[PDB]
Amino acid sequence: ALLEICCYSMECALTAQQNGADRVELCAAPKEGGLTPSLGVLKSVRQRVTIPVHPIIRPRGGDFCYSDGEFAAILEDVRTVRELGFPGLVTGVLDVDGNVDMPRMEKIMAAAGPLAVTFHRAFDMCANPLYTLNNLAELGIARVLTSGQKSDALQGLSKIMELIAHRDAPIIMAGAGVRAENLHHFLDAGVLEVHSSAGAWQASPMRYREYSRYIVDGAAVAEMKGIIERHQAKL
Amino acid sequence: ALLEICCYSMECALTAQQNGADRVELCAAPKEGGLTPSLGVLKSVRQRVTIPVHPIIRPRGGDFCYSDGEFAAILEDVRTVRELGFPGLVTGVLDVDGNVDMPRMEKIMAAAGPLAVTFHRAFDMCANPLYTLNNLAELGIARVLTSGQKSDALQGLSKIMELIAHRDAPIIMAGAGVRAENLHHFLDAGVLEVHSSAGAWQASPMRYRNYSRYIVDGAAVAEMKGIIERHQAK
Repeated sequence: ALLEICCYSMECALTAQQNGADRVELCAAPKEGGLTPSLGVLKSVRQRVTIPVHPIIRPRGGDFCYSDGEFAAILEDVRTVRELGFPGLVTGVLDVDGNVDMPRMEKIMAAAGPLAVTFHRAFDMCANPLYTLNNLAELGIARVLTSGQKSDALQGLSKIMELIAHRDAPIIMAGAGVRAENLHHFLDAGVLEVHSSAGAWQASPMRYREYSRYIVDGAAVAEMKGIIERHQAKL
Repeated sequence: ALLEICCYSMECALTAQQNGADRVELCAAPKEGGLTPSLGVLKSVRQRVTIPVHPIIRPRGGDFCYSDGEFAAILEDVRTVRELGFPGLVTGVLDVDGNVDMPRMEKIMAAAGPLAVTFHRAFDMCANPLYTLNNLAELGIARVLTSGQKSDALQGLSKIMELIAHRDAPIIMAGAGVRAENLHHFLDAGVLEVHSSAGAWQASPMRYRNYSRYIVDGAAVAEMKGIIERHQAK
């Protein structure tokens, strides 16, 4: 299985790379669940990270029913990420009823060109999982990040397995709560790609008193990669 | 006094403008306290908003003691905002002892060029307010956003009035808790500029499920502008 690490900085992305990560999902604002990184961060990652990096395109937290103004920015960000040379990107747009907004997604796919597009956890808030998978396949989505529509991927494992079994659908990447302690569950289930934040808290260096920084734990990345390699060796 | 409204989207910035805002501080991620907006949002604003807009340059929430990696991004963001034609920007970097990081701020000023740089609430985390004002003046900082080093600007208004008396310092802009109900207090105090995030969390329009978006209150912006005008009129 491929190991994707969610990173909130260039340094974290580099740490993930040096510890075995196969891919990185690049975001900003962990308290928002991941927002589009600024151009400064995007350019920095393009110059410092060599493994595949897929930036998230999300202007704000909350739902995925974007206004025309927000969507205009999303389209520009897609074009920009493509122009900068990223191999893929992560995004997702839904209508008020939880259906994938096809017109909006088609516009995103057009702007993305040849990039490998990941439809993110908006999938976990959508109605009709199988029908949605079919629509995502129609759009040409490369993979879908999902927790099986549950609080965490492990709880939604049965769902995830149903998604993988579903014919004519993009790659299913398990995400949300995935860590070394439960990774084997997904590997045995046949999950081809896993997403983890390998999160850890870093104390603030401030002496005069700002809070802890959310960062990637290199040891955790290496540990998960070892688990995948050993599992890949047995079967 | 000049009215600056903190907006978290292009549409909110336009709403602020249409209701009398003199300037907009453009941010993303309200839950993080305001982070750098993506290029798409930046370009959108330059295309639609005419009043002065100062984007915030802040890679993450929390403290202002950025890593070398984060700082590299910050400088590129400063160059980007300058190249896009914004008239100013908002940022701030501190050391571990609560002092302005002069060596790094100097690099920011260099990259900023002619843009009017606002030092944000990192100011309220500094050990010595007066010495910090001197440092900001030394850097060429245009203005500083402060709550008088208190939970809210009203609580720190006596301190703000003291700071305003200090010559050769950046413009003092009161911020944190500023609203129509208490604006008259800052105006009477003689504050030259006020910063308000006049808005609220609007519920998501989603009708399906297996407080979602922070929007500006255009009516509040209009009300505050009226208060400012009437205060100056008679």
